[PDB]
Amino acid sequence: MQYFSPEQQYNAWIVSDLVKQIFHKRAGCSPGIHELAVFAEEHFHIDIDFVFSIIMNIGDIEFALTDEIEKKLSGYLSTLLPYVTADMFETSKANAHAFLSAAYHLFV
Amino acid sequence: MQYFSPEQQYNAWIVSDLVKQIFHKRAGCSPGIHELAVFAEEHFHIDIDFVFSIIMNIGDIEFALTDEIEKKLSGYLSTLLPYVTADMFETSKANAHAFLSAAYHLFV
Repeated sequence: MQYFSPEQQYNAWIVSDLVKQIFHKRAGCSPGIHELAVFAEEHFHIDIDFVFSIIMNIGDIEFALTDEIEKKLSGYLSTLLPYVTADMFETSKANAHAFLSAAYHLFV
Repeated sequence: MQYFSPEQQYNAWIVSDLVKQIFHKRAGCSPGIHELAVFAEEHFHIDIDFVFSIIMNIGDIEFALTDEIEKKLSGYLSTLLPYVTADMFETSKANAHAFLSAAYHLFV
């Protein structure tokens, strides 16, 4: 069981929420755990496996460092930001802190 | 975003860990987020989607109550317990508390 800081869980959670809201905007309702997963891979080449592992701490990963586990999550951010508005962003940030209960730093 | 108590996240996390360790016993290494998922459905008729939602709080569910969200998770427990030993159990219990940092009550 590898250790992942709350700030790491935070950024990882945003990714999931950005891509989610992007789903619930395109579709009318809201995603499915497995659904949203395929949606983040085929549409944004995002690796949900990696992302969920960081959150739940379940499962291991290869590039398990810090500088890496960052440029990777941030890479996803930059990829989604363009398609999300201000509200969507703030909404996911709120939900993240709500899930982690302190302010955290967003990767890049 | 539905609310799920830590005690709910706890039991939900055990399920994932029991089925996981059962995987890393059968296979030599350790699961994959998506892998372990199929493994819990085909081998134990366990609904990982439901379980993960409770943990990460991501995604919604239908039978979102308490008495229900219990007899369901507990149903999974009883299903896995038979195949797990004492160490495996204690190991998952420890990892759970480690992920939630208090002692919690295990469903049935």
